[PDB]
Amino acid sequence: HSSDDDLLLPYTKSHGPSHSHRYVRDCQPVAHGTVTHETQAASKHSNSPVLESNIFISDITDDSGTHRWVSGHITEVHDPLRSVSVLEPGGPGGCAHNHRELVEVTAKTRKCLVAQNGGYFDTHTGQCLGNIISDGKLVRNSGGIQNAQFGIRKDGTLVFGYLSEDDILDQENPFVQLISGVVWLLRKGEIYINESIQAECDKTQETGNFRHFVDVISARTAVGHDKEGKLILFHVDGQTDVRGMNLWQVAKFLKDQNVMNAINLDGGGSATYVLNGSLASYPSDHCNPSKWRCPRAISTVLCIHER
Amino acid sequence: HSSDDDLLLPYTKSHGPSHSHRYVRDCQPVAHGTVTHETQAASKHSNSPVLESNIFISDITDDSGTHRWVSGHITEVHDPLRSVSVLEPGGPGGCAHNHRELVEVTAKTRKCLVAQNGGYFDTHTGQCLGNIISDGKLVRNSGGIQNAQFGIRKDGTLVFGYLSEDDILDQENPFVQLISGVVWLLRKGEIYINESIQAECDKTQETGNFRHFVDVISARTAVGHDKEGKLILFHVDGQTDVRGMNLWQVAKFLKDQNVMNAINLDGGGSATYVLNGSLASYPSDHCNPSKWRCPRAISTVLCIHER
Ligand SMILES: *[C@@H]1O[C@H](CO[C@@H]2O[C@@H](C)[C@@H](O)[C@@H](O)[C@@H]2O)[C@@H](O[C@@H]2O[C@H](CO)[C@@H](O[C@@H]3O[C@H](CO[C@H]4O[C@H](CO)[C@@H](O)[C@H](O)[C@@H]4O)[C@@H](O)[C@H](O[C@H]4O[C@H](CO)[C@@H](O)[C@H](O)[C@@H]4O)[C@@H]3O)[C@H](O)[C@H]2NC(C)=O)[C@H](O)[C@H]1NC(C)=O
Ligand SMILES: *[C@@H]1O[C@H](CO)[C@@H](O)[C@H](O)[C@H]1NC(C)=O
Ligand SMILES: *[C@@H]1O[C@H](CO)[C@@H](O)[C@H](O)[C@H]1NC(C)=O
Ligand SMILES: *[C@@H]1O[C@H](CO)[C@@H](O)[C@H](O)[C@H]1NC(C)=O
Repeated sequence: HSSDDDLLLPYTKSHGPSHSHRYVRDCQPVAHGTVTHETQAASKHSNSPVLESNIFISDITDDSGTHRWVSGHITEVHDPLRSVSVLEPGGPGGCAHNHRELVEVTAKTRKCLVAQNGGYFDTHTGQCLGNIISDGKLVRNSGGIQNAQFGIRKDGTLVFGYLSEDDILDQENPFVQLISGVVWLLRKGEIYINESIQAECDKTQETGNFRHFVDVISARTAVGHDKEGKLILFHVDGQTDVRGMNLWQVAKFLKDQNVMNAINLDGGGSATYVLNGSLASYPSDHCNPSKWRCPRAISTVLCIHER
Repeated sequence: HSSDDDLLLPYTKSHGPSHSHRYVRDCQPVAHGTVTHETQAASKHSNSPVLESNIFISDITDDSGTHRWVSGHITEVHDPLRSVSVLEPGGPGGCAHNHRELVEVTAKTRKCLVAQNGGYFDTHTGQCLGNIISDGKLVRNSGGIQNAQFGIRKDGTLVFGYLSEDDILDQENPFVQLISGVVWLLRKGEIYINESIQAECDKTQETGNFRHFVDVISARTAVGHDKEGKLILFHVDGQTDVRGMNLWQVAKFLKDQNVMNAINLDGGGSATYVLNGSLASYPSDHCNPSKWRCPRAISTVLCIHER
């Protein structure tokens, strides 16, 4: 569909770090003890609408003193357990076929009110990446790859952070939704990017390219939660090294929206915001072969649907 | 609905100029003869889709040498006669009730594939402005107010330019759609703003405010056609004196898109692009009372619907 020309790649070769969850615990800062994740009971506002979606057009400043206009959406979800779903591309079984699909197409399979692009994927093979649990079904076990995680448990517990392979296979209170990103933006209402860089990039990888992935501006998406337990979906349009935000700016932006924990999902040309099946953002990838903009065929999708 | 705080008003009092169509004809350049409008047989591609919608994100330069990013939509219509409709706000009878309504609401009354804000209106009273013909019904006769016009005739003829009161009341080949804007951007593939300034503003209006309305950057919408007879719908997001384009920039942009004739419709906080009933642009008005952005309650709507 698109030319795939706005690539925002955190890893030059193999996705994710090579070291184990135990290593993440050992390098993690003393302030957090030995637990490498955060939990929050999801809100249960059964008397509210499913969601509230807001458009922002904001003036962002960076350490250079430079000002930039940015535009995007913040989406608040009032009953995450009953309305949030991780979808495979195109429908159930998509990841098994290395299928890539537009967000709007995947979104129409479940009548999503708001849908955004989800996790990372191989742009050459279409292979899905990270851990994936869709509507209680386990879709992909990364094998303990230490990337920022977001999941919902059967009892409504929201989960953010780093999870071991055994964490996601637990049957006592099983995950019903699970998706992986890259970089833990906020932990306990504080910026956590430096810690993420140490945990999600290892000695055998070039930390420079990864730090550049963190520092460069581009289109970005993120998911988090607030003090009330509502789920926060973040999206900002951009183009790598031209428009949008870097992760430091996203973290500060969300921190000033009372977001307590959030992880960064796929961005660049993948960032998409679909409103009721209709593309409602400006993607960065050029079309094949025009200079028009085209949304990218991506992998998993974050869907917010009727309860 | 919105705070209505991004106002882009061409006239300080009343609306339109006071001089007659005869006066406009006499000032027109000899290169165009004595006819003050352009015609084009609408395309009849019954074997094509209804429309094609494209997103642009373009680098615009102004006489200051400064570069700015702009984003919006170009929409091509393949059977304008059977798929394009001028709608009253909220539905038939709206203009008589000084009703204002969101584009998405008015658009859902006719299952519009693409809908944009249409003509100008009084922001205090809700009064509709200009000539208005909706689905063959005459809605409002301005009385010969000389503003840029766009209309479709019963036999498919697309009409752009300045029309006398008798022109629109003709029954030989009656207008089935008609709407009024402000400023004729392109005539015969050439920029026509200078001529429009002479025709659509006279001494009884604040000429300063009008020239500022032309020169300032803001959100803008426009409608035009190409040699193939397709209808071209233009929209660019912005905010008066901060983001977007001025009419000089809109005109050049369309001229480089093989547009042959085009007029400027309502802009600023009114500029809206609704895709299949879903808001698919970033409006400029702030919400009441948050700092989020809200679409504006407007008057007439340009609707592209099933054949
Ligand atoms: C349509 O009308 C245009 C004028 O309309 C008004 O201005 C606009 C911007 C609105 O405000 C509108 O509401 C007004 O009614 C008219 O624009 C003019 O077009 C001519 C071309 O024929 C341009 O000529 C060049 O002028 C510059 C000077 O401009 C600079 O300095 C002045 C200082 O007074 C500033 O006001 C301007 O903003 C600029 O900063 C000359 O430097 C230039 O000559 C030099 O360059 C050429 C080649 O590069 C050489 O050959 C020369 O020897 C010189 O080296 C041109 O003479 C003029 O700038 C422009 N005016 C404005 C304000 O932009 C337009 O031409 C009309 N269209 C038609 C088809 O007639
Ligand atoms: C993160 O580390 C970088 C230098 O490596 C620098 O911005 C600062 O020391 C740290 N900032 C935060 C917010 O942790
Ligand atoms: C979503 O789109 C469908 C078809 O485009 C429409 O019928 C439905 O009303 C929309 N949903 C909402 C909540 O407006
Ligand atoms: C628009 O809605 C119609 C339903 O009438 C649907 O058939 C079509 O696929 C939709 N197109 C887009 C781009 O959403």
